[PDB]
Amino acid sequence: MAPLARLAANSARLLQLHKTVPQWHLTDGHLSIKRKFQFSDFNEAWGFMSRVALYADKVDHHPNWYNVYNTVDVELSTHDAAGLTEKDFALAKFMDDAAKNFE
Amino acid sequence: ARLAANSARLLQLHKTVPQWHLTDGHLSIKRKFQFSDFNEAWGFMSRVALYADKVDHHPNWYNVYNTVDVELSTHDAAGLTEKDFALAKFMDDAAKNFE
Amino acid sequence: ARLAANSARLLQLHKTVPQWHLTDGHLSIKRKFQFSDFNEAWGFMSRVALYADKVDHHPNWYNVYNTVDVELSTHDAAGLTEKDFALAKFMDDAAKNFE
Amino acid sequence: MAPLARLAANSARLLQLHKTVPQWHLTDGHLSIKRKFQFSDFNEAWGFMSRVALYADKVDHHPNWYNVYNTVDVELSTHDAAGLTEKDFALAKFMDDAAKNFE
Ligand code: NA
Ligand code: NA
Repeated sequence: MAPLARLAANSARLLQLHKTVPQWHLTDGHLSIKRKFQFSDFNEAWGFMSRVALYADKVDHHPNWYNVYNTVDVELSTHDAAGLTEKDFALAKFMDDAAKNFE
Repeated sequence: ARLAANSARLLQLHKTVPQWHLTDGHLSIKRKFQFSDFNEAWGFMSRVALYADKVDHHPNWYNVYNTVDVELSTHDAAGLTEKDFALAKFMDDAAKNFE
Repeated sequence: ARLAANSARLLQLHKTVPQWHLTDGHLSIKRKFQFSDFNEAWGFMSRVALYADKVDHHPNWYNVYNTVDVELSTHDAAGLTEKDFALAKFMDDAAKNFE
Repeated sequence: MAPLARLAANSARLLQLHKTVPQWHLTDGHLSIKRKFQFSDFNEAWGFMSRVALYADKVDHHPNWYNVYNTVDVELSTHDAAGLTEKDFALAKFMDDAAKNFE
């Protein structure tokens, strides 16, 4: 009984958004997106995470992320939709753009 | 040095961080921290990040909004060392500011 | 709206953040925060940074190791607004965790 | 009665170090170095500061820095030397490298 509508698996809109974040992987049923970010060291990873934290609390949409030294393993979904929404893709895009500074 | 499962030093160190739990084989210690919101959780993580890079010993941590699920072990030791317990203690002290 | 010097609303808001001082012309409010070390100071600043970008209202702050010298004013108002006092209050509450 | 030796003004070594951080300005008497960093917004500035904070506490050498939204105005010196030391230039270099990710 999720109160929000999720993007349907394979919907034209979901695919349109996924095109903007091509390094992310759609999970089974298209209920989330995943990306594992890799950096040189923790100092870089933390600089990346710090920007994402500011964005996440601004838009009130937070990553499920696992950091181990120089890697940040991320899964995004909207709990209140039981699946993906526009907000997940917007967060993924911000994260992609923040990570680009390190490549 | 790697701390052997149930070793005197391991058991002694564990008493200093009693809210942590030993995992199978005593290969790591775990604690899940809970805060009021992400803002608090991030303030906590920020202090830990500074400490971690200072001592060059890093947590395996999973953050979801107001929770931080932490597992500590020494990567090149294939188990626990003094550094894990020192990190746990710092984390405990950092979290106490939010109680 | 810009709060006029000595205005009823300004004086009322100032009572909520009594450790801050009004500057000349009541153009800004100031407080210098002191912590035990940089690690604490940074934990404090980190929470404030999240809040600042959330509400889109930012401190003028000077950090030297364990001290954070802060002046708040609303850049496009040429004086103080409600947002400055709201930011001051958040900062006060964040600092209290280190007392 | 500073317990540490400072780099003398115009010393060959001071100049050798300054060459590595050319966007920094030597102040009067060569007692400090200054640089004002500019970013697109606070989110970027914070990502920059976050990396520098980690470095600073690792080496126990901290910037005197003033942040206003997207700008970070920095002055570096070693109090215990009453002037510049190798540590100031090392910090400046780290900061330069962290800022380069945003240009
Ligand atoms: Na979520
Ligand atoms: Na200094």
